[PDB]
Amino acid sequence: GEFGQQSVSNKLLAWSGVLEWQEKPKPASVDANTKLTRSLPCQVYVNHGENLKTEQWPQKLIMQLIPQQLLTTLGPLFRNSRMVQFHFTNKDLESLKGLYRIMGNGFAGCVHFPHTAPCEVRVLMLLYSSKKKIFMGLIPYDQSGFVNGIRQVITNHKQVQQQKLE
Repeated sequence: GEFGQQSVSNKLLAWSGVLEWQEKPKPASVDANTKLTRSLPCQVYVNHGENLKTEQWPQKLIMQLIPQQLLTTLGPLFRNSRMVQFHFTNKDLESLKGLYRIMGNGFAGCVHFPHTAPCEVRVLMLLYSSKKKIFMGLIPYDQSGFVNGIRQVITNHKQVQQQKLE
């Protein structure tokens, strides 16, 4: 009965991109209305045996840091998702540590594939591994459902709908 081994052992580089995001308004400029845009180049690994259709994947993605439990609240729709491992390189040290700071604070990140080529994958979710101290992203198998679902959630938050918040 030999079947059921997760082929995450041998990791294949299938794509590399950079996440560009809004940094926290830390004293450096006007701060208030200034979008400090920092970015970390990531190399993304997949599992062996399969392949990822990364010819639909750009090398710059807009990543939005959002509360981890907000994702937990969305949950079931992305129960089955493929784990893509995001290995970052040293570029913005402030932002690297602050990304580490922010995820550790209780964050995940919305990886948005620009509305120009949202071919299959339109939004992807970044999370932090507490054990591997690296970042991992998940490609939900309900891609459009994730996007609309997360958008309604973000709208629910910004419109001020008092629905689940400690």
